[PDB]
Amino acid sequence: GTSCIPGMAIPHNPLDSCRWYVSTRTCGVGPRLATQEMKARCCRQLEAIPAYCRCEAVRILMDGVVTPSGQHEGRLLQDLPGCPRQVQRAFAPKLVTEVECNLATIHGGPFCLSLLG
Repeated sequence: GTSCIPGMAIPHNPLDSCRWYVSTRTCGVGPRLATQEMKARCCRQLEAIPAYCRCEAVRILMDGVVTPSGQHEGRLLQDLPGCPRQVQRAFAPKLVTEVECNLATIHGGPFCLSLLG
C-alpha cells in the first residue's frame, strides 16, 4: 500500500539478484554470471518495485529489515574476499542512477537522497 514493507509493496528478500551484481561492479569480484546479465536481472527487480519503494528496497539490501512477522530479511551486502561491505554499501544507492538502472524514486528522480552510500 502506502507502506514500503516486505510483503507486498516490497518483495521478500528484495533485489536478491542485485547482491551478486553489486559485488562485481563495486569491487570487480565476479561470482559466475556476466556483469550485464547480472545488471539486467538486478535492475529488473528494482523496476518491478514502485517508484516510492525503490530507495527503501535498496537500503534493505544494504542494511536489512525485520518483517512484520518478526522474521528478518536483507543485509545481503556482506564482506567478501576483496570486496568489503563498505565498498558495496557505497555503490548500492547508485543502482537507481541513470548510468545505472536510471529509475525514478520517492525523491522524483534516478537518485536516492536518504540512503547510506
